Amino acid sequence: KQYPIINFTTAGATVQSYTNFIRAVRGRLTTGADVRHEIPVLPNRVGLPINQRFILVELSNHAELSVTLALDVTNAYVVGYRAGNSAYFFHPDNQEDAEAITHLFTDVQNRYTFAFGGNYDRLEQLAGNLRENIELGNGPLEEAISALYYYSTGGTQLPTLARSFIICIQMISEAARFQYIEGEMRTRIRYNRRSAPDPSVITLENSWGRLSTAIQESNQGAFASPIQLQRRNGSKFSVYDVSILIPIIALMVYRCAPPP
Ligand SMILES: Cc1cc(C)c(-c2ccc(C(=O)O)s2)c(C)c1
Repeated sequence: KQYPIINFTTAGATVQSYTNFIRAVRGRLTTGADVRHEIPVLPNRVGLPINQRFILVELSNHAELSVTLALDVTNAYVVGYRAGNSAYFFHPDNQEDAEAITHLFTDVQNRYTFAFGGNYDRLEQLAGNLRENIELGNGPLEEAISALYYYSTGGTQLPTLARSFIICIQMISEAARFQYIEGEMRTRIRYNRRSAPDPSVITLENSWGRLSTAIQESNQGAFASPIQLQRRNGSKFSVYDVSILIPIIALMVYRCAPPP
């Protein structure tokens, strides 16, 4: 089965090539049909044809190594990847997702399913480091592509693999979900400055599902409960309404149908 493929290379990467990549990814994740308070909602998992379930991100680096990440269109999240003759999948949450991933990389010679899921809690434990201690940028991405590629012949240990997934997920999935995080990566690429995400980034990533719920359930734009987020300096602030999120969040996971 063929899914839509978006290419990115770290080789001669610019602010514009990274931006064109992330815009292409958002374009393929959304039908455009569902928009709540100006923010697009990803397709509902329920009833979604398998032929429309995934998109593929092909990543190449200066070493001319390529890996293809599979993203689930329902949550923009990485479900697995291919490196040459091997494909690797996170442990699916449920039997429906276990069945869904049998449709990815169907021609690959070797298929592997990890015992662990792709959630940050587990990936941080395998990496031996939190996201706040893992640098992001074109350099970390170049390194993550090599690490993912060389897992296929065991040239990569599990902690380095896990760190590589944390880099890829943030620079692709989280950048697609948030204009703010795309902006943080664009600043790194423009000025050639690798750095770990600050608390403003980590708390947005943490809150994505909760912000998606809060916006979609909202009393015509206003939240039932205040979501707590962090400033760059790590101080906590409360978000009561959708207006402050429209500049920040690009995509939401489907929670419920639009209100009456
Ligand atoms: C929803 C939302 C709204 C705003 C204003 C932000 C910040 C943008 C710059 C910040 C800083 O300089 O500390 S904080 C975030 C991270 C999320």
